Amino acid sequence: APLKDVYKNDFLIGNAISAEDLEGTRLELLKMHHDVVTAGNAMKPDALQPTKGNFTFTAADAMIDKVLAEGMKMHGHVLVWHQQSPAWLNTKKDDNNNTVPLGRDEALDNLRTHIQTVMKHFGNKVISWDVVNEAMNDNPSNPADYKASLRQTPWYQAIGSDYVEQAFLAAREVLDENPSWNIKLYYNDYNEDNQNKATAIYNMVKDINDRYAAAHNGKLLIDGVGMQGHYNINTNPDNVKLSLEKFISLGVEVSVSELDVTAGLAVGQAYLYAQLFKLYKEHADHIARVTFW
Ligand SMILES: [Cl-]
Ligand SMILES: [Mg+2]
Ligand SMILES: [Mg+2]
Repeated sequence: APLKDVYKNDFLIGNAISAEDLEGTRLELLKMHHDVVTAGNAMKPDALQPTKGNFTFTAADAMIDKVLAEGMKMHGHVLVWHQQSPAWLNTKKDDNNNTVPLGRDEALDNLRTHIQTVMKHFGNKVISWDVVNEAMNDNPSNPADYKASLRQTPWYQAIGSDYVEQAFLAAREVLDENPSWNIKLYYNDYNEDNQNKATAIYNMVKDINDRYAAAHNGKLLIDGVGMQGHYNINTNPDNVKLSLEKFISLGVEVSVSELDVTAGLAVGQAYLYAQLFKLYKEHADHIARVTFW
């Protein structure tokens, strides 16, 4: 029995792939088991805009056209990240070879231009975008203050703590101009079963959604939270439940975006995969997708 068939009414079953998937023997297993795919590398910022104004969509287009041709859906990953993201977006070299943040006006223009050009280029070919990935520190000591809990990445240093909201606003504008496109906008993070981090993420989303909702008659700016699901055989499943119930109470949908269970035994994986799938089935009304990496 394919996972895809077992969870048909519950959630999409997904996989992360590359170009060499999609060929011959790998292609038939892909389709048999999965409804949705995410490109592992091909839609990241370094692959789509490697120098200023120079968008390179050929390889990504080829991949997405083939996935669509094959009857599967595509999840877009990722518009904004501090890894695999070219320096010119948010920094420059000063006179003495030191890399320094660009000003807020210039970096905000770059941020908005990258989000919007990418989202418009793919249009309705994706079912969802991870607009922002991994913006929160690990184990933040003060999750009551989400802005103080943000990782101080290059976007943060150029724009400040409101770059997350601005990124989602840039993406939301694209969807408002193109209401025929059915696309959910996600915020994505890992170690979501750390209760301080889940709390900081929940407070960030709630503050950003609330202010938006109050100005736009209850519409969400952030549609989804993605739990990456980089778990290990010692991952406590009650922690994953607390976090999931916490994200559900924001009225967002939830997805599991990069599920894998590594060592701290095959048996220990099975223990945890069953506890997780049990928990998902229980909350399937709120979970859109579960994707393995
Ligand atoms: Cl290319
Ligand atoms: Mg569901
Ligand atoms: Mg490309």
